[PDB]
Amino acid sequence: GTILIDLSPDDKEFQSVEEEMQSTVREHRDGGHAGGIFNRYNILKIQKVCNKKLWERYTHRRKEVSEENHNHANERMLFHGSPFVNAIIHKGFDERHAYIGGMFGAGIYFAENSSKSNQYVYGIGGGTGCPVHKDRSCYICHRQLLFCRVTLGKSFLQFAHSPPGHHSVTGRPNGLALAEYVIYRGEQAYPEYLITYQIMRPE
Ligand SMILES: O=C(c1ccc(Nc2nc3ccccc3n3nnnc23)cc1)N1CCOCC1
Ligand SMILES: [Zn+2]
Repeated sequence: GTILIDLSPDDKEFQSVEEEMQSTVREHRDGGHAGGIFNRYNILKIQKVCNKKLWERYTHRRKEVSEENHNHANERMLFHGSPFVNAIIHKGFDERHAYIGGMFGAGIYFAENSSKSNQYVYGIGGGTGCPVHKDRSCYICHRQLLFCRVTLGKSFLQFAHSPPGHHSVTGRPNGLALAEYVIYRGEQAYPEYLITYQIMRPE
C-alpha cells in the first residue's frame, strides 16, 4: 500500500528538499568516474512516499532506540542511491539491501552528500552507467534518489549486527566530504521523498 504524491514546485516542501539536494553536491576523489561530472542537478520531480505499514514499522523502532539513548532518536534526513529504489519504496529497507562490501560492515549506507548517493544510482561504483548509453556520466537519462528519515540513535564514530550498545555507525571521511552513515536494521529508515533528476553538464 505505497502511494506517491507529486509535490508542486511552488510547495515549500519541494523547494526545501531541492535545496538540500543541490547544496550538498561536492567534488569526488574519483573525478566523476562513478557518478559523473557535474556541479548541480536538474530536478524533474519530487514525490512524497506514503506507506502506513512502513511508517509505523519505522516509528515503532524509533521509539525503542530513543528509550535506549536518553530519549534521543538522533533522527536525520539523508540520501540513499540504489538500483532497487522501486523495491525500497514498496517493501522498505531490509537485509537484502545490506552492502556486504561496505567500509563499515554489512549494513545499509546513507549520505549527507547527495552526490555520494548519486554514485550508487546505477550500482556499486556507478556500475556500467545508464542502461541506455552505458554512460556513468549520462546527462540525458533520468536518475532517482531517495531522501530518507533515518534513526541513528547512539552512533559509533568510525575514523550483520551493529557495534555493541550502538544503533548505527558514523563514517567521518578530505575536509569538504560530509558524513556517511550505516544502519543494520531496515526498520531504522523510512524512504520519504523520491527525487527524479538529471545531472547537469557544467558550462
Ligand atoms: O547494489 C547494491 C547497493 C550498494 C550500495 C548502495 N548505496 C550506497 N552505498 C554507499 C556506500 C558507501 C558510502 C555511501 C553509500 N551510499 N550513500 N547513499 N547510498 C549509498 C545501494 C545499493 N547492493 C547489492 C545488493 O545487496 C545490497 C548492496
Ligand atoms: Zn543515458
